Amino acid sequence: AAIVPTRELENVFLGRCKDYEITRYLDILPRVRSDCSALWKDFFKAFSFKNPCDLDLGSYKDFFTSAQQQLPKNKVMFWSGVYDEAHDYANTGRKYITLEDTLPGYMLNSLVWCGQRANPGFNEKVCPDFKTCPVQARESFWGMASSSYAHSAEGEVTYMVDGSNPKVPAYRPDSFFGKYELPNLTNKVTRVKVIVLHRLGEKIIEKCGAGSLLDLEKLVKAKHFAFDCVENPRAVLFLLCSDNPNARECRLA
Amino acid sequence: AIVPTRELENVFLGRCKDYEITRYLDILPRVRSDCSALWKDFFKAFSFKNPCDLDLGSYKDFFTSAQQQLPKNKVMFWSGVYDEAHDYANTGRKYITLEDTLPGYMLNSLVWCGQRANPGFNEKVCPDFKTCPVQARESFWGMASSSYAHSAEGEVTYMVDGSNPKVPAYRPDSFFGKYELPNLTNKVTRVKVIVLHRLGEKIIEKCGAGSLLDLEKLVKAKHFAFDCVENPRAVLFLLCSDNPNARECRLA
Ligand SMILES: NC(=O)c1ccc[n+]([C@@H]2O[C@H](COP(=O)(O)OP(=O)(O)OC[C@H]3O[C@@H](n4cnc5c(=O)[nH]c(N)nc54)[C@H](O)[C@@H]3O)[C@@H](O)[C@H]2O)c1
Ligand SMILES: Nc1nc2c(c(=O)[nH]1)N1CN2[C@@H]2O[C@H](COP(=O)(O)OP(=O)(O)OC[C@H]3O[C@@H]1[C@H](O)[C@@H]3O)[C@@H](O)[C@H]2O
Repeated sequence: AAIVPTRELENVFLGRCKDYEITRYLDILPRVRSDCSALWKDFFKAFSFKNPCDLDLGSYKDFFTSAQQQLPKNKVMFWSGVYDEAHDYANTGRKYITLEDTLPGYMLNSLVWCGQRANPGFNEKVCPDFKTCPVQARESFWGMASSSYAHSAEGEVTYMVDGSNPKVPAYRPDSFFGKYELPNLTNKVTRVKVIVLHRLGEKIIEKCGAGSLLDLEKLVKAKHFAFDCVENPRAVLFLLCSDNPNARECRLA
Repeated sequence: AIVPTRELENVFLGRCKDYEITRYLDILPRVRSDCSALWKDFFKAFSFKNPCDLDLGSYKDFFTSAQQQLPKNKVMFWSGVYDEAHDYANTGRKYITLEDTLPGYMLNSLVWCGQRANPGFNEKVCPDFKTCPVQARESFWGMASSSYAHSAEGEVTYMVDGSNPKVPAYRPDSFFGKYELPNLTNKVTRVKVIVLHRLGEKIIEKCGAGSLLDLEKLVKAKHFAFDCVENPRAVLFLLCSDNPNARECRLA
C-alpha cells in the first residue's frame, strides 16, 4: 500500500540536471534555456503541498514548458510494453530519441516522489501507492511528459510495440501512446512507423494489418499521416538474438 | 591542446550524487565516503601543480576511497573496442566495465588538468594527450585500471580488436597490458578473451596466433585458465544489428 520515495530528491534532480547540461546528448539534443535551479523550482511547485491524489494533467504543465527541447526531425520514438528493447534499439539517442533521453525524462526516470499537504510539502520517507489515486493523478507527471514530447515531434515518428502479449493488445486507446502521444502529434508529423516486436520463443499474437494494429492503421490514416508496419525487422531481430543466441529464430546461413 | 570540461566540480558532484542514490544499486555496493570527500581526494591529486606533474601515485587516495567490491565473474576489460564492449556489457546487466564503477562513471569523457596558479586547475586549456610524460598521461586512468583489476574475482572477460592492422589485439603497453593483467590476483580464475572481427573488415588477429598467443602464454604463467573466441554469436548479433546487410549476418 506504500512505496519508498527517492532520498535527496532535490540533490538527485539537480545533479542529473547538471550532468545532462554539460555532458549528455551534446550533439543530439539542444540545451534548455532555464537553469537547473529554475527547473527545480518549477518541478517542486507542481506537486508540493498537494495531496498526490489531487494532481491532474495540468499540474506539471509549466515545468514541461520550461523543460521541453526541440526534437530532431524523424528521430522521435514511442514505445509500449517493450521498454528494454526499445531503448536498446534507440541506442542512447544515436538512432532514435526516446522520452528518457530528453532532459525531463532523464532527470526523473526511475524516481519516486510525492507531495503532501503538511510541511515540508513532500515526503522523503514514505509515499502512498498511487493505484489508490484517480487515473489523472497517477498519470499527472508521465502523462504530461508524453504529451509535451509527442507535441514536439516532427517528420517520421516510430512506435515500437509488443506483439507477443495475449493479454495486452499492441495498440490500446488507454495506453500512454493512445491517450497522450498519438492525439498530440501535430501536422508537422508525416508518418507513423510501427515496429511490432515478437519475443523469441513466444507465440506471435499481433500482426501488422490485423486486430488492434489495423484499428491503429485506420486511426493514423484518419489523422492524415502516412503509416507503415513491420514485424521483427532484421536490425531488431539481431538485437533480440544477442540476448538469446541459441533461439531457433536466430539460426545463421 | 584540448578543451577542459566546464564546471568540473559541479559535474563531478552531480554525477557522484546521481550514482550514489540511483545507479547500479542491484550490482555494485555504495562506497563509504561522501561526494564532497571524494571531490577533495580527486582534486588534491592534480591541483596547484603543473599539468604534467603526475604519476601513478597521484590519485592513490581518490581511488582507494572510490573502490567498490566487484561482482564475481562479471568483470570485463577492453582495448580498442569501446562501443562494442559497452554495448555488450550492457550497463552492468551482463558484465561490469570500469565505466560502470563509481570512479569510472564520474570521470568518463571528462577533461581536466592542474596549474600552479590559483584556482589550481586550468579552465582554459589542457595539454594534448601526448605532451606529458607517460606516467603522467596514464596517472588517472592507469591507477583507475590498476584498482579495478585488483578487485576482480573469478572469471574475467577481455574484449579486443582483431581487425586493426596498426595495433595488435594485445599489447603489454596498453592499459590492460600495463595496468590490468599485472593486477589480477589469485582470486581470478580464468581470462576469457573475446576477439572482435569487425564486419566487412580484414581479420588481422586470431585466437591462438600473434599477440593472442603472447597473451595466452602470460595468462597461463599466472596459473589462470584461458579461453578465446572470435565473434561469439551474442557479439556477432550485436554487430549485425547495426549492419544487418553485412555478409557475416546472412540468416538461415
Ligand atoms: N573510460 C576511459 O577513458 C578509459 C581510459 C583508459 C583505460 N581504461 C581501462 O583500461 C582498458 C582500456 O584501455 P587500453 O587497453 O589502453 O585500450 P585503448 O587502447 O582502447 O585505450 C583506452 C582509452 O584511452 C584513450 N586515449 C586516447 N588518447 C590517449 C593517449 O594519448 N594516452 C592514453 N594513455 N590514452 C589515450 C582512448 O580513446 C580509449 O578510450 C579497459 O579495460 C578499461 O578498464 C578506460
Ligand atoms: N514510470 C514511468 N512511466 C512511464 C514512462 C517512464 O519513463 N517512466 N513513460 C510512460 N510511463 C507510464 O509507465 C507505464 C508503461 O506503460 P506501457 O503500457 O509500457 O506503454 P504506454 O504506451 O502506456 O507508456 C509508454 C510511453 O510513455 C513514456 C514513454 O515515452 C513511452 O513512449 C505507462 O502505462 C504509464 O503509466
